[PDB]
Amino acid sequence: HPETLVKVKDAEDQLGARVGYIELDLNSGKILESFRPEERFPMMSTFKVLLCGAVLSRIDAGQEQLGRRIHYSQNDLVEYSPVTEKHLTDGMTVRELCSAAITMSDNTAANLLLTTIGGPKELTAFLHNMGDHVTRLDRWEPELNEAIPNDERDTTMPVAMATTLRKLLTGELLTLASRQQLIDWMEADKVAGPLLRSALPAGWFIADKSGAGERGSRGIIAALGPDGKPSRIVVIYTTGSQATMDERNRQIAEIGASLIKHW
Repeated sequence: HPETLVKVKDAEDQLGARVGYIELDLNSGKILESFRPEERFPMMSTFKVLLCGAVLSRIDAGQEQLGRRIHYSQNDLVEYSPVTEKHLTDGMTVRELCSAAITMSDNTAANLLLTTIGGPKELTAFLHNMGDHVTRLDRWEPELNEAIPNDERDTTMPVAMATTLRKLLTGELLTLASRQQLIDWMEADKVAGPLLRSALPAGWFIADKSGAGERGSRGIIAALGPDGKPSRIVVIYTTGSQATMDERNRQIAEIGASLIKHW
């Protein structure tokens, strides 16, 4: 609805920075509304959904197992690792590391899963093969959150990320048991409370993943809908603001409120 675009322009005024937005129909793939849809923004932790999408494809092909245990040491720990730092003695399984990376945004869990698939270059190759020639991962955690002006490393576009998430959740690429496992991890997200979930009505469904980084970067990807089922995808990114985290969280929640009011 054009009234949601009045609110997106007002968030750019308030934050003094660019905002990229798209609303996509899940069944047909039709673009319902957009603002800067083909400009590049840093992905930050929203890449962790794509990483566990690639791990599940290897599991379907018989090349990896959910129950395999990974051992690591204190030398591997980087900043913001709330789950992995509590399990140094006995390690964690592939299932437990994808749960930590998506529901808690754990940074060491994502670096350990990147090593098992062959690094940034192999995730970008997996994306290219399913038709996404735009999204690219180049570095490991925490450097991928730098957000240097005009740099193309570790970036996506709103329309590229939205059509890749539709394919991962409804297409023939993963088996039905694996698509549902990825949806279950996103539904159990624990760290995105002040963003779209604060505007959601009773009875509605949401599965999502947030991200934050340097130079005011903040973003969210989501599948949501009435009566307990998903029916649209929403992607929102911003970078360059000098405002506080609470001021960035509030403008994303108010774009969410408009979108719901005009559904």
